[PDB]
Amino acid sequence: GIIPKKRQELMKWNGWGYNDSKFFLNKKGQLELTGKRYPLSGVALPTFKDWIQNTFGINLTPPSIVNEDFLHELKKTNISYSQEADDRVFRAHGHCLHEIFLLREGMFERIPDIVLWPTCHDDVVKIVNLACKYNLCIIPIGGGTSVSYGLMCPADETRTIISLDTSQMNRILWVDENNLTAHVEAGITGQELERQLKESGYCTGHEPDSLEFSTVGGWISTRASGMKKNIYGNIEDLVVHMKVVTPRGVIEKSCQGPRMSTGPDIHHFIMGSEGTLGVITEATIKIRPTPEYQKYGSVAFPNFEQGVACLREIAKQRCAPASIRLMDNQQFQFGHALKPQGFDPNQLSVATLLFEGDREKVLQHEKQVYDIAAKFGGLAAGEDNGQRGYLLTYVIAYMRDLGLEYYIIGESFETSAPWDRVVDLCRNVKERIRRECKEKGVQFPPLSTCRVTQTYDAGACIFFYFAFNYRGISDPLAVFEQTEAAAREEILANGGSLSHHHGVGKLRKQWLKESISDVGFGMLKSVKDYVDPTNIFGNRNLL
Amino acid sequence: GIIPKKRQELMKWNGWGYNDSKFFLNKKGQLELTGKRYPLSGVALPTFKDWIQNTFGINLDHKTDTPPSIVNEDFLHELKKTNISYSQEADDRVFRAHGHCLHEIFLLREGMFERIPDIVLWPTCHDDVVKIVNLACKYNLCIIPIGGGTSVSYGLMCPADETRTIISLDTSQMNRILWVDENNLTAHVEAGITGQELERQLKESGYCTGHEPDSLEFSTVGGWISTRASGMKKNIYGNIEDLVVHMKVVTPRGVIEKSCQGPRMSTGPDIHHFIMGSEGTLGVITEATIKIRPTPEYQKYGSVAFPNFEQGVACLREIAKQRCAPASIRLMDNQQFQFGHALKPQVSSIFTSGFDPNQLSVATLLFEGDREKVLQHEKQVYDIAAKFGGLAAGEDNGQRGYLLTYVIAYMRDLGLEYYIIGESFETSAPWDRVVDLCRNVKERIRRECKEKGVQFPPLSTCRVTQTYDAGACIFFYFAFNYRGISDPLAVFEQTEAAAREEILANGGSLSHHHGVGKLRKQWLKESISDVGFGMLKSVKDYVDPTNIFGNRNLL
Ligand SMILES: Cc1cc2nc3c(=O)[nH]c(=O)nc-3n(C[C@H](O)[C@H](O)[C@H](O)COP(=O)(O)OP(=O)(O)OC[C@H]3O[C@@H](n4cnc5c(N)ncnc54)[C@H](O)[C@@H]3O)c2cc1C
Ligand SMILES: Cc1cc2nc3c(=O)[nH]c(=O)nc-3n(C[C@H](O)[C@H](O)[C@H](O)COP(=O)(O)OP(=O)(O)OC[C@H]3O[C@@H](n4cnc5c(N)ncnc54)[C@H](O)[C@@H]3O)c2cc1C
Ligand SMILES: [Cl-]
Ligand SMILES: [Cl-]
Repeated sequence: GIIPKKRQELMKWNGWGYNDSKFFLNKKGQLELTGKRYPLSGVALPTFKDWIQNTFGINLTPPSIVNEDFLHELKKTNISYSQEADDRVFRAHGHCLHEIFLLREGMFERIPDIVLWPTCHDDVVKIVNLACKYNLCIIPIGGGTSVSYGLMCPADETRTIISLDTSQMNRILWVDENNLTAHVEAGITGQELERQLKESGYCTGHEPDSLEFSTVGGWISTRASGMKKNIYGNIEDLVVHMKVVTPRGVIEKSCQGPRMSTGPDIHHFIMGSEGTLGVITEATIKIRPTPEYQKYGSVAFPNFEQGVACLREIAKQRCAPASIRLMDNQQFQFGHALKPQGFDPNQLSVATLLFEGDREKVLQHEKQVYDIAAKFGGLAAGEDNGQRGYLLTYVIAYMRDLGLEYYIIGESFETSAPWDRVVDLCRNVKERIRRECKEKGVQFPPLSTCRVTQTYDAGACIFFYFAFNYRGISDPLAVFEQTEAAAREEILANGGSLSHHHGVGKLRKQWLKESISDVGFGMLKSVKDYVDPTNIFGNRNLL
Repeated sequence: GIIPKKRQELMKWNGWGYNDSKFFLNKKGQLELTGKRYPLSGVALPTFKDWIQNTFGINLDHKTDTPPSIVNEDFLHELKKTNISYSQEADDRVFRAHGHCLHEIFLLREGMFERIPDIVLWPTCHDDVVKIVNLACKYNLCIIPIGGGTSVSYGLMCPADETRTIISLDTSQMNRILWVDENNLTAHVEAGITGQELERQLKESGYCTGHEPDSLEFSTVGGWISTRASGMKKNIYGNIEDLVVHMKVVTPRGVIEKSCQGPRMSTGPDIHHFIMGSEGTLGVITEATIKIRPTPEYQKYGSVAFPNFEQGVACLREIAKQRCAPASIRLMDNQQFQFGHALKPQVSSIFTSGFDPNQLSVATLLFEGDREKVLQHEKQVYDIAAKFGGLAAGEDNGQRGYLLTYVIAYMRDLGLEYYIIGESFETSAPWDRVVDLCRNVKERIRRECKEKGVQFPPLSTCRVTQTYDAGACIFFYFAFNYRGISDPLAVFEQTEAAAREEILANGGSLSHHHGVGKLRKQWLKESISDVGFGMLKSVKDYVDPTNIFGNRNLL
């Protein structure tokens, strides 16, 4: 649960997650996740092979450049550090498909020169002051799970780049049971956070799909969103307090009030700042008693549009359960192919549901939901089919490394949009992808899929998967990366946002000024130029 | 509900609200509000005089030019070409030279302002605002935007040593609903529309915002966004920062707006939060998209009495812990309970003055939404309450407390005719500090007054007015009879500063909703750290580099 210093002992240098977990074919020729870590671990998936085959038409380093008298002064603090190639390479990237290619195939252009491992707030203060004194460049890293190029080192950064690794700065500092808050160190992962809260009878309920590795500091930095936000809030509702070390000095409010009116909220200057302003070291987060009961469910709809209209109605009545998701037909069948052991089934769409709270309330709420669904032609599809798409939630990123071994490339991307744009966006965006792949010479129709993943009063988060069999293609990355950018253009033309939770990093920089206005961009820059005049925090995300 | 241009035709020039609405003594010597505007209007309040006498020690017998307009003639020339409506009349300028602080109100009654705006403009749309801002760059002018003029933090006071021509940029003619989107449940509005007129207009469509601050008859969308306003039913509808989905802001550097109308994004720090709470320092909010909701099918009032205030707080804490706070829940201390009881129709005899009626606190409750849910919910709340000693005090006591809300501000003016000065002030605090903060702040107040030579013990009262997961908003009221005190405004001002210091030392914030204005400037840096303060200043220096927006709030 604590990320160890040498990450490659536990985690894959060249892909997602733990060394001991990959898809392989078992002794019966069926796909299976190796290892003992998950629910799905060791569970044969008899129809997954057949699904992959039908869907995709397949069968089956630079030296360290670091100052000698900086290094000297660092030796004084006994802060742990490393200049080893694997250590720097492990931290030179996140989890974009571009990045995960290179790794396996070539080498990166720039990697950190030196990794540092602070264990507390004061360590981070010292590091930041050394960086000021000796003109060095810092890139913070927590889980390393960025999907937005947020950790890529600018290839023209000629300063020494410090990788400031927050993974040893990872304690629950205090739990305040009267105020239901917990003060934690920013390097704690979501797993280690919940596991510890759970022993006192509390949780945070913040469940991004990367919680095994993503950290509190990361969440704040990227404006992270979790599967159960309908109950617990997204990151900007969970955080009541934070402490940030910048070159200019330390940021922190003096009181733990729940809500204030003392000028523009400075917390909001830091959430989303994507590593560009300083290091978030500590944060206070709301907690909640561990829910009494959990119930899964699912609903089948005659088509995707009926499903969307139902999710709209559920949001309009303000009775979304802990989680509700609507998959289109493709993503359904994906799902249904992964089972252990009326309607037209080619347009048929499926919502999955998660209820949690008092057992009394769950089954009451559940009934209100299926009654609403029934007005749209919804029909209960059973708890097991619901319980699946959610026990399957944390495997999906192991699947990418399995596609790559068979010449399949895919990646996800997401947006949020007002309710009245959701249907046209899904359609036009899934169709632009298909159009671009054919025009770029992809030989097989891509996987082009969407789901509705979060509901809000004023609209929805939409999630896309895109993948294709690249064989016979000259330059597969370029095609892919051109098709993704075209999908983004389709997204923005259909009134969707630049991003709902992934952030901007360096992947989506080119669209920011248009998204937030020129003066908006100027405002961000003006904070940057004040907090960090000498651009110590030089990952160049956002701006 | 639209503010017409010459406000003093309708509103008091020297205090709260409407001309037609003030307290007076009726033909049988009972206090009574004039006019026909409120539910209490024209209703004799037979025990209100007694309560005032018991509480303040007065009889209720003993009662109690402008700077020239300096404006560049060329500016004026270009201003006429735009056909934007304007005034240099002294009463338009003085009306817009203040908000509703005691201190301001007092000068109004007793003297003249040091500095008042030099010209009042009334833009009717966004492009008018762009024009004005451009004219202020060109002619080196200062702009102070005003909506309702209901600020209570000095937010509208013109700094005395501002030497540039000051435009009072009044937004009240900028008041249309531009579209109501029933698909997305949003409404796009001009920022000068009042709470009253917004809700009246949405209601005709079957919708509401449910944003209900006590100043809603006058306060504006732009105002709310500027001050980070909180309304009475936030538990259901959210505070301003939850309600606003979109905004357009004209600043000297250009116009801020996002390019989409999505519910939630991750595109860097959220610039909407750079403008929320900006108190007129950065530019003009011209238009906003706000969430709306179907008009609630059903409302119910209720009330609960508790053995004491502590028990009341523990119950609110539990209700918040179970996440079942209704539309509105407010807990009043014994003094406020007694106050409310004195606002009732039965006429007492002049020869008369298991719960103790002098420690007992009362929670007022509002539930709204679907009949079925309301009712279920109401049960759940009383079931909880009953474990803290709570007894139902009846639907009429709840209804009264909430009907009373919009008249309390007319009592301040009544107080002032009889030598009583009073002012409210608020904070937010974690749960575990609430009971102590209330006990200590009230006791600081009573000690400062006595030390300052106040004769009769002051009214010092609180209520817990909002619940959150992490804490509560606490609202205080403070008043005393100043009669026979030398410099009464000084004694008052210093006692309020002392109370603020007690608040901060008991783990409370600088403000929950009133904001910082010019009144709390000295505490801000400590509140947000120096670097925090520094970031604010850098956005100010970038968006308004010549300080056109010169009201000098916050920084
Ligand atoms: C398989 C997978 C599933 C995912 N699921 C979700 C999801 O459900 N919801 C969601 O929101 N995201 C999701 N993400 C994206 C990602 O996990 C989040 O953006 C997460 O917040 C990043 O946290 P991290 O600790 O891994 O940060 P990192 O990847 O280490 O860094 C993220 C950015 O923040 C900066 N940073 C990191 N720590 C600090 C610090 N303490 N101080 C200052 N800056 C810092 C870095 O410089 C970088 O720019 C997913 C990603 C993957 C690969
Ligand atoms: C009796 C009474 C009850 C109150 N109750 C509450 C309450 O329940 N909740 C609460 O939060 N507040 C309350 N207040 C405080 C006040 O009404 C709120 O702060 C409200 O938001 C102010 O709105 P307004 O339109 O009157 O703004 P104004 O007083 O006109 O201006 C407020 C500030 O915003 C700036 N400003 C105004 N319009 C714009 C604009 N369009 N663009 C940029 N800047 C602008 C002004 O320069 C000023 O600094 C109350 C006040 C009184 C007197
Ligand atoms: Cl994700
Ligand atoms: Cl108020």
